[PDB]
Amino acid sequence: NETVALVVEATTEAEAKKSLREGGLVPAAHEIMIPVGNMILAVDTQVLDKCALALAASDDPGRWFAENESLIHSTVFAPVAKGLHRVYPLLSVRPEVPAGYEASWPTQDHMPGLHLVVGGTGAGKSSYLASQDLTLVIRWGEPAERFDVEGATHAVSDLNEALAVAFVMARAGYRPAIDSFRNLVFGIESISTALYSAMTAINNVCSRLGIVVMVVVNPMATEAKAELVYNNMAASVAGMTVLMDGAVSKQTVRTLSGRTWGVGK
Amino acid sequence: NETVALVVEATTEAEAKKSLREGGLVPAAHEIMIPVGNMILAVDTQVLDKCALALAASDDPGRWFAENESLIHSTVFAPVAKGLHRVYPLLSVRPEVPAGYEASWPTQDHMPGLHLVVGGTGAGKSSYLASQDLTLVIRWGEPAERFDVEGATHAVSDLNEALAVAFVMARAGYRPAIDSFRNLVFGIEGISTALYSAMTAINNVCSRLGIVVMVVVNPMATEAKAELVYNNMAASVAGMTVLMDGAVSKQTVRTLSGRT
Amino acid sequence: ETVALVVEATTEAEAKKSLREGGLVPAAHEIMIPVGNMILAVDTQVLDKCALALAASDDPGRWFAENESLIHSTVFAPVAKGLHRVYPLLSVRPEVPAGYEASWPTQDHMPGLHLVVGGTGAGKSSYLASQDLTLVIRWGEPAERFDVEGATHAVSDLNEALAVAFVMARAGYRPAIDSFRNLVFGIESISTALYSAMTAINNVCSRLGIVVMVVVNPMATEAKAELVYNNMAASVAGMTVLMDGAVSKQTVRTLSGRTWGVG
Amino acid sequence: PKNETVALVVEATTEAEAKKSLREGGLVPAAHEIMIPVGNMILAVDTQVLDKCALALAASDDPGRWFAENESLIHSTVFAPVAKGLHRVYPLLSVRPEVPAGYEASWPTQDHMPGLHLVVGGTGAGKSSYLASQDLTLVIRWGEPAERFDVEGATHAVSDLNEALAVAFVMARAGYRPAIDSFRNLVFGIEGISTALYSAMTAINNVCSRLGIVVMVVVNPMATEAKAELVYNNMAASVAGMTVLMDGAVSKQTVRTLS
Amino acid sequence: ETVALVVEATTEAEAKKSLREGGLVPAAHEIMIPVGNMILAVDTQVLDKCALALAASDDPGRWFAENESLIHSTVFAPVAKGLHRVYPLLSVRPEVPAGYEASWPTQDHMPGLHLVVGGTGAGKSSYLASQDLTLVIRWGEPAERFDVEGATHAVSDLNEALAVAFVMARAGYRPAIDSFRNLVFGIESGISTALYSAMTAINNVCSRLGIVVMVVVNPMATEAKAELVYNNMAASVAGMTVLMDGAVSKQTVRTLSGRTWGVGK
Amino acid sequence: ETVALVVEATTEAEAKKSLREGGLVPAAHEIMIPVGNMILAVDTQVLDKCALALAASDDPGRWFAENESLIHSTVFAPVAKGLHRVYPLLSVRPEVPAGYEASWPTQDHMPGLHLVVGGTGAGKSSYLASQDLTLVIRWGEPAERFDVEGATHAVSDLNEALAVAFVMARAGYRPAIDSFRNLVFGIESGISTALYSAMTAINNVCSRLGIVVMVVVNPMATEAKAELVYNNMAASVAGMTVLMDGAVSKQTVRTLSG
Repeated sequence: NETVALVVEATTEAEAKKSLREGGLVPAAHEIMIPVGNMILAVDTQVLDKCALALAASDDPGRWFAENESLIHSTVFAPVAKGLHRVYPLLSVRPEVPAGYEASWPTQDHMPGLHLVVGGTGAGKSSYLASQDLTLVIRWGEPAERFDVEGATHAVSDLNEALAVAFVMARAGYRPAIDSFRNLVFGIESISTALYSAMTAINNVCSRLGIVVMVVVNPMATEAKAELVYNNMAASVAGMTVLMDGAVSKQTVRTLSGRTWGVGK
Repeated sequence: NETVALVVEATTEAEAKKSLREGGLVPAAHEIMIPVGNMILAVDTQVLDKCALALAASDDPGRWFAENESLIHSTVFAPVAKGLHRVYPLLSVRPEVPAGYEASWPTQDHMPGLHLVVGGTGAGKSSYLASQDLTLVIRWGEPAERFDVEGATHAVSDLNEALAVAFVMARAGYRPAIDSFRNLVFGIEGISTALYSAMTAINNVCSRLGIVVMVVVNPMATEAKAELVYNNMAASVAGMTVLMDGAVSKQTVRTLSGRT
Repeated sequence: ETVALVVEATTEAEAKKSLREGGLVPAAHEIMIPVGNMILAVDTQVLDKCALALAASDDPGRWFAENESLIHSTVFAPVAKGLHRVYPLLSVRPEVPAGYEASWPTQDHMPGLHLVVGGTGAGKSSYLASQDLTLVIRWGEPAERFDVEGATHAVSDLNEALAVAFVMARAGYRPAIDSFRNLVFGIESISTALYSAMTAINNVCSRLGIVVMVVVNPMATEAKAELVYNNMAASVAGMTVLMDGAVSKQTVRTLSGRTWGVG
Repeated sequence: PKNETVALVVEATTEAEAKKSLREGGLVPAAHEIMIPVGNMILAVDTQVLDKCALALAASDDPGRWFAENESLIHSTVFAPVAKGLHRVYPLLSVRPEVPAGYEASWPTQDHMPGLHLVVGGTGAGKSSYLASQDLTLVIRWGEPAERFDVEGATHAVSDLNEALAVAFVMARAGYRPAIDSFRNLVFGIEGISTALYSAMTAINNVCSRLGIVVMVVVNPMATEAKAELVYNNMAASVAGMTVLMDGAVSKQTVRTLS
Repeated sequence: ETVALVVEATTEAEAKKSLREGGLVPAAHEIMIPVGNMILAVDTQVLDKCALALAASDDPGRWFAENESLIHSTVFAPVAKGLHRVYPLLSVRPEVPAGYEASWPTQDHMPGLHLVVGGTGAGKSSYLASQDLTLVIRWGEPAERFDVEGATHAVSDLNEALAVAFVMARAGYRPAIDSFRNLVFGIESGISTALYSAMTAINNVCSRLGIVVMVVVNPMATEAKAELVYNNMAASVAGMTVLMDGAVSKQTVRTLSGRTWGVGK
Repeated sequence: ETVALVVEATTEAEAKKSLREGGLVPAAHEIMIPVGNMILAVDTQVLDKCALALAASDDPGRWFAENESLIHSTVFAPVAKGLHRVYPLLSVRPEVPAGYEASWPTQDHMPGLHLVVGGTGAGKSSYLASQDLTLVIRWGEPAERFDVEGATHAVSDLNEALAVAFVMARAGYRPAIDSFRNLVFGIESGISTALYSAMTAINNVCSRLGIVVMVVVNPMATEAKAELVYNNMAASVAGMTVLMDGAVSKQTVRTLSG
């Protein structure tokens, strides 16, 4: 099979042992669960590898995503079965790196995971992305602007599509950025500590996949409370770059050999 | 004759695959989902264009409007299926612009989206609207005034109707405004962040439709935080005009040659 | 024709019926009133039957006690659960009947609510006595001498209170509600849901072309008191503020413009 | 039998069943049923059972013995209807402010409106002490730790709000003088104090008003002693009479009268 | 005669059965105990049966271990869901059995709870060693030396902590419970007022049973709010002892004849 | 045997079955573990089968690698929904098995948790490297160099973290969990008292099993409230080591000598 169950979930033990795609409660070997707030998502790494080969084969990345909505919705989806929260208590994603992983981008020996580009409104976050040699920017949760008609972009509607597009692109060897996680900052309630654990979750999926995804985050903190929040975000992900008035004031990165620190301002 | 499912929703995988209109969980090509707070509405762009074309092509567009209010209103509805929050997590609306879009109103090269007219009580908002040469003010969630009885006005009850009339009018080439988003401010909960993403969602529906809709918003903000609210609201929408004691005190707009 | 109380629509055919019958679609003579997380409905045809029957008798007070079953049919709470989803952020549309005229509470007073506001001891009873009311509808306040002696009708819930005021005002009589205390206490997180609830009730009055005077003690701090009063004023046709027995402030939306009285 | 028991679990699922009494599992009160909203709860008093009890007590040769023998019947005066749509059907429910014809009173003060008479104050203010002066028939003891008095006084101990209201209503209709010590579980159980406490007391006050009785009730609102005056004013704004105690003396008495 | 665990009344005839059988009406020998948003029940008929068996046993500690089943039948949580509606604002009624006498914990001590109160390190558990207790019931505390060498009985939940105390006291023994830490932590609403009503409820069951149960309680109050919290606690129970630096700094007890007070440093 | 995932007890006869089978009554070898509003269960028979196979194995290393799935199944979450009601305010019995003795982490250390506590940067992972551990179990932390090179086992949820720690320690090895970060974040209400009772619960399971498990906890407290928090945590567990600026600033331990 290749479709995702949307409304029929397991009611018997036999059904409960099937894959998340088929409405059961047990991930198949190629399914990875991604907890985000009170939601649970799943990535199917077989469909992901099939999409990554197809993408790298085509003569247009932007055009490929627009005409393959259906495989994108098989790549990352929200399992229908309701007992997942109970069966996997305090679920995270396990910190694990594929063998032979290498990276020169965003920085040398960058651990796979998330690289956050953070700062208040107007810090220069989008001007920062435009100098990182992205293949395209995945646009999510932000009001349409000039860049959306002129730049190398692909617009998405929900977190499944944002993650899926970033995953397929990076597995095909391209460089994605997501602009932005605004809806995750606003959507996760009761700043919430669940935001930090969602970021570790999404980080460690990129880590298991051997990729780095650049992600813009405006955390909506006070000056007073900006330092707290930035230290907690840093402790949650592979890399974080703080922007202030166009320039990097602070950077922290986990690498394959240790850690690197950046102080500007 | 194929109406909107109000109570029966998909129980099987095969029903789950149908359109939101029919009670499934998968948008049809012409359905756009609109997340507002914890609500999910849907615009049917085929019903939308049907209505907008009948309006823009009429010899008497005012009469066609009057005779088809119910049809116009059915353009936006609330899907019945319950798992939509799960299937489309942290839903927003795609930021994209139709090919060949151009605009002169409310300013030159205005990005499609919302244009917010903001301010506190008495700042002169209704006086600013009378100067924008609008076709129609859609009146929602405000107490009946003299305007509601003798102005170029159309009164609605809920958000479905308010967006529907704004969408149809603007697609038919007219200039609509909504007075006001009062019930979003009060109904969604120094103010609720869900208000900002609701405005981005509605902004991007307009952006996808290549239209501009002008909307009145009283954020009901203390004078301290009022500057920070207005900045958060500007970062959510295409354009915003602040009023302070009868005068335009600020205007920021994103355009097709760069955000002024 | 009776109001459905437990059986609601479970099929699309049933859902097309009126609110009275358990459906999700208002008949032409049904108007929905959103109040907090509640949705009520007024049946304008039952309202008009009641308003004619009440104008026939000589005793407005006695008619209401002997017809509890008709007013519970005038304003009721629909049983169907999906109304919140189907009518998102519901309000009531601001519209006016053709040929509406009013000399009371003020000249050309827009139809809607007239709020009489003030804290405890602010002069409320005195002010209603000066407005030549048919009778005061009493709701959610402790019984006092006035309930024994004065021209009153005592109700229990918000349906009854709106029903009685509606039938009275359409029958030409002149009602006041004392008070919206349970609406101030029952709608909270005071909640901005209180302001939209009064806009809703206000525009129901304007669609029926009536004015209903209503006592409200929003009961907030002096500091935040004037901010609350302005928000209430922005929600309704008219508002009168009492303090120390005297009218401190009045705002009225009129058939021409806006009236600002300040004492 | 079948005329006197309350639906505990089965509620109306048809329109014919919904039209029956609250006792029977329906959603429309009988002529003799008064709904009492307390917080998010809805109780009901059956005035017909209440008057059975009050008359048999007031007319008995030995009212003490009749009480002792009919406690379970007395307690069944107030109950909690089983039907779920009541909150929807009766939005923002209160109780009708209304006084029977020919009501007169001398206690607790001359011409005291029917309703609640609150005895309020902080921990140790002398509240239970002040009851000994009001020359009472019975103190109904609810939600308080057992003490001497619960062994040697004119007391009736109860477990829940139904029983407490039931005994106070029956006693006061029989012409006696009851007091509830106390509404502590009202204050705790209803979420500086909740406005729902104020509307609860108005509701219970207006039941007493409709029955032409006065019931004396002890209430410690647990207020900070900065905000206490504001609280005491809101409580007095909700009931017929209020008496505050500080350090063992009456420091304020406000009472609504038939004049 | 066993405890219904999952099947509750669905007919009126079933609803009139006892709490044990899944009904909504206590038998004559059943007392409901409301605790927070929970409702427990003691079966005084099974209680008396156990107190006779325990009294005729050599080893109290060893008897309790071999009788988990009789204990779970002595205090339990009824399965029927409508109890909160049927019994609004439920408490336990204050009444005292005929012919009740007490010399312990003090002379003429009212039946009820005797609270041993303090902050961390106050000497609470050392005070217990001087009250000359049959056995300490250990609940919700990390295991320590005393659990290996001491006269203890370890339990897991509030039912068995109350049951074991009830059976011991009714058989003439002296129970202390160390501690009510999980009430303080478990009961929500500077501490929750529902804690005070829970203590009154448990107090008055003890009262109705004609027993005294000693209970260690750390209310976790800021030193600001300590005298207020202690005063609310004192007003909720028969007796309370406050410890500071190993010594009794405050005491209050309701007796059969009046009130007693103690003041230390 | 296999664990009931979706079908729970509907009759009194089913309700009396084990937690594994969808019932509401623990078997003799099932210990319930309340953690926040969750209730887990450890099956000590599966636990001891796994521990024995590890401890008896010629190459314990490859037995672990080949049997991860089964080890993880040592701890599960019962499907029966009435557990909270039936076991009000659930904790774990404070008991110690007979003949328990311990040389590590300190001499005569009570069985239970040994918390390694501090703020970000305090030096905790470096203190783990000095404790002579068999395995660091990595849970809820972003992937690091350590997760590529070190003596490490990565897990996804609290069931797996507890199961690997229980099985390793029962087999005679020294496990540590890095870290309880998702307990701190996930059990909410300067922090929820529920975190403290969760640690006592897990602590007493370790006590009943006669083991010590070392756990890293960053409670994310303000500098002011820090000492108060650290005091509350030490009151909840067997042992606690506080780290500041790379060094051990405090260590309290409950002992058999006591």
